[PDB]
Amino acid sequence: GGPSFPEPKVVRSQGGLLSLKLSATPTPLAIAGQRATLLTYGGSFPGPTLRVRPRDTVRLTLENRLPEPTNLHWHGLPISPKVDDPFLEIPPGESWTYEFTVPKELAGTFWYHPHLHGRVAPQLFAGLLGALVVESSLDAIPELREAEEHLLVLKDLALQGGRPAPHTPMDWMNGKEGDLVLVNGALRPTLVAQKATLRLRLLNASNARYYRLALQDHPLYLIAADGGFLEEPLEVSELLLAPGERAEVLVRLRKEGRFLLQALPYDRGAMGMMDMGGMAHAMPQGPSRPETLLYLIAPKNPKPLPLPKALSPFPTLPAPVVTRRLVLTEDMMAARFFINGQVFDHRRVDLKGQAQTVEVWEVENQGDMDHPFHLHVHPFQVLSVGGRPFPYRAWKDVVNLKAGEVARLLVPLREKGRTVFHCHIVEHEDRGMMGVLEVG
Ligand SMILES: [Cu+2]
Ligand SMILES: [Cu+2]
Repeated sequence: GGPSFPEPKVVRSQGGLLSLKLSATPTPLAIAGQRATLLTYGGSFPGPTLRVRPRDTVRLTLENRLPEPTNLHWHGLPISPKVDDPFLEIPPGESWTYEFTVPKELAGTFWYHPHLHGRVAPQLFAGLLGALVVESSLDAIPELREAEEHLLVLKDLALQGGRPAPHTPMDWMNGKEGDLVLVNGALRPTLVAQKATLRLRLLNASNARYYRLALQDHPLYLIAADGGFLEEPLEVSELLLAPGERAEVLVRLRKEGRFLLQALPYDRGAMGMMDMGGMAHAMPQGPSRPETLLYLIAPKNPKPLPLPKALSPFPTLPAPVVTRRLVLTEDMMAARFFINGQVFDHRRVDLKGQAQTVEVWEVENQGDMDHPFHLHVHPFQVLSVGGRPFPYRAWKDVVNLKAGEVARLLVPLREKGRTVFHCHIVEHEDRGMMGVLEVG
């Protein structure tokens, strides 16, 4: 219908159930004017979008048709770590059925991807990822109902010989970024808007690339973070999305025209090669070059909707019972990454907490790179970074830490069981930067 825009196929719950068999398989596909064989869920890159409502039952059978073992992480879903099991291994040729109920208060954009320790970064870079959208009753208010909605999966790629490029020694240190900077698997698509207000769900599913998002001539109005709505729209001139983060923004198209959505230059502290360089700064890579992500064409004679005056009030959380300190460190040349001086050991429990309590977590980046900290299973509220207040109230599950920054997080502990926390530059996770939390 009308102009086409590349976007993943959507699978929706029906009568309160989303039952779906999803195969993880090598798949030859068309991509950026060539043919490449990626690893995909459901024969597509990105994988299919699962769309559900609160209280729905999800029954996803993952069919491993890969040459190596794999599993799934249900990124951002506050469900049982016995379902969202970071230690599970599904051998090649076997299947596993994940069954869970969507929590009643949940809303926003989530995603799924591999979490088999040691193999995350190659598997995710090869194409294995998809989005999960939880609908909200709030989507029925006129200021959002009549917006034109789209998912934008931000995911870069690099190809060599018609397959995902191999990880190099520098990739294990810096995280791998690709030369093909894609939106929904397409190179610089064009979105011909048919409404003047857009609602864009944004997902950074890249291994390591950061997207400093800016739309030409337009602010963004942030209405949702990783794990739920803000309390009211927040206008920003630009929006930094670290790996694993999601956001939902409203765009209000004022004038006709063609506007670029760009990822503006951002320096995440990646390191370059040789120790010599010209004479200035020798071996930091420096800021990313700007990238055009997509072209946005405004409709004829645009008149946008008013912004909603309110969204979702954020629950007051109880007083915390424990303070934890988690210090991130790195040894760049060995490409090894630590939390409180240790690398991940799946046989080691690093933190022991109580169900139905709130903790404060102080996460300190004592490295020189940005590290985006992710905690499975338990969404958190960011109170402050660097001793200054966070700009909004919303559930998050990834918080970006620049070099030297300390984040203070309010972490309500929900489901019992053993789960993990890790950097979501997934190369760093594979090379050490993960620990184990047990709730009882
Ligand atoms: Cu994730
Ligand atoms: Cu990291």
